[PDB]
Amino acid sequence: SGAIYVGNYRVVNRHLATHNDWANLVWEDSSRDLLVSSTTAQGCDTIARCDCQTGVYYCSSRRKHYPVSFSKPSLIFVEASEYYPARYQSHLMLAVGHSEPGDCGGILRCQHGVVGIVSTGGNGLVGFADVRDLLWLDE
Ligand SMILES: CSc1ccccc1CC(=O)N1CCC[C@H](C(N)=O)C1
Ligand SMILES: [Zn+2]
Repeated sequence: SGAIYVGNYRVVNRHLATHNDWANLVWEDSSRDLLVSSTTAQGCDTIARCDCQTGVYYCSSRRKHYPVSFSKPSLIFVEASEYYPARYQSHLMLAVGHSEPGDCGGILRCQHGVVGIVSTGGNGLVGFADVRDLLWLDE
């Protein structure tokens, strides 16, 4: 679990979106595992606008933040699950690090701000859905 709050927006994993998120939908993309919904309050998270490949992520399954080197956003094959069939997920960044299913939503941050959220994992790897290209989150 975990979301990003920026202005009148709530950014969550699409596979964890609530009824409220769907009834207040702004944008969703299954291929990126993202869903953005509207909020009545003003979000204060800053989105990074950069091409950093190092940062820190929050891991709920260890209650700890971990420093990571992560790849550039790209199409990565993700195995079938209760939420999606086996497919390529786009805008995905991989790092070597611990993750478990309940970890989805934890924020990845660099010195410039919020980079993306935990979305995949398996075998000592963690995958982050990038949000830096979503320039409309600030306007
Ligand atoms: C942190 S997720 C994790 C971690 C360790 C092991 C297994 C997982 C589950 C995982 O990778 N997925 C299930 C939820 C939907 C994800 C997707 N974006 O398609 C894929
Ligand atoms: Zn950065």
